[PDB]
Amino acid sequence: ATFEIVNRCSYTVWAAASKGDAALDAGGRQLNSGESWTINVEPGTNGGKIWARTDCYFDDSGSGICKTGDCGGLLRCKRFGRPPTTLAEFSLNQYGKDYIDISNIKGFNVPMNFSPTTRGCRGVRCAADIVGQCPAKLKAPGGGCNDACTVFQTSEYCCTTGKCGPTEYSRFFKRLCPDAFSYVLDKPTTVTCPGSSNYRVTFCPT
Repeated sequence: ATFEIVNRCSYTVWAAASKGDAALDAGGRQLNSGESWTINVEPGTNGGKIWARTDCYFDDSGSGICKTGDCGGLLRCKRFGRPPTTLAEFSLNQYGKDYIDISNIKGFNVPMNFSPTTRGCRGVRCAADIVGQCPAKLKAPGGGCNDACTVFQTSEYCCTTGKCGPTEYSRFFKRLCPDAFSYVLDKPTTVTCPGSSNYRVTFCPT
C-alpha cells in the first residue's frame, strides 16, 4: 500500500512511520512546509502508526532529539514515539479489509487528516486547536497536549484493568475531536476500507 504523507503546516515536521518493532519504509524523514513523502507499506501490516515530530535536531548520522514524538533519538524510527503524538493508526489486509483511525490516546501534537486516496470509505480528521485549549495539567512544555495516562499513571486513565470510563480529560479531547479515540475504551471511530486501499496523511490539513 502507498501512503503519501504531506506536511501542510507552516513549520517543518519530521514524519515517522513504524509498527513498533520495525520501521515502515525508511521510518522517518524531514518534511519542510509543503513537502510530500511517499512510502510503501507491506500488505498485511498490523498495528502501523504514522505521526509527526516537532522541533528536532539530528546529526549527520541520523541521531538526535525531538521535543514531541521522539523515537529513541533516531531520524529513522524503528519504535513508537514519545507522547504527545497525534496518531494515524492502521491495520491492512485483515480478512479482506483495512482498518484506519486517528487516536489521541497518546496525546496530541499536530493536527491531522487521514484519508483514503482510493474508493470505498471515508477519511477521519482531528484538526482542532487542542494545544491552544489544552488543560493546564496536560500541557507539555516541549509542545503538545499530553493524555492523562502519560501524565498521571493511574489505572483509570490508562485503563489497566480493562475497565475504565471516560474522564474529564478524555472528554476534552473528545469534545474537540469526536472522530478520534480519546481513551482506550472509547466507542470506536475506526473506519473500514477495502483491503489494499491507498492513503494520504496530511499534517495541518486546514
